[PDB]
Amino acid sequence: KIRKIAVFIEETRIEAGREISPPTRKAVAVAVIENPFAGRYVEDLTELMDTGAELGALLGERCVQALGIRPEQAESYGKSAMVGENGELEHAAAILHPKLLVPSSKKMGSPGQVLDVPLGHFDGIEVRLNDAPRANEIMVAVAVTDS
Repeated sequence: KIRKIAVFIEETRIEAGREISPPTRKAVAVAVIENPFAGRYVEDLTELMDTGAELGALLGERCVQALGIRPEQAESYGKSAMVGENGELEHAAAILHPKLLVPSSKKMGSPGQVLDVPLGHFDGIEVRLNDAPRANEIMVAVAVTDS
């Protein structure tokens, strides 16, 4: 149930007043999905763990494709999830449970709020989408840095 996928890349060529050559780069891939447990009180979150496994792989691959690198060339990784208002924080936990240690963060939010994705070699990258996550959604992110 993926409504939107978004990929953000950032290249830094000058930092602390110093020319960074080659530029250092960060990428983050984000998916907006329907939370099957929105509006509900459930204990068995298997369905979100299985969905998270596939998303991590999908978003991790989008990151490396965006940076045009092989996965072994990545310096840092991280992942986060923001649950919409009719979900629970445990839903974000579940979605982040499977392995892609890699830092992760979970938050509750609303459309347009910024999610900070940690980067463990914490540093980080901010992501947002103007219209996500809606109350019945989850916004999941995977980030990778290069160089």
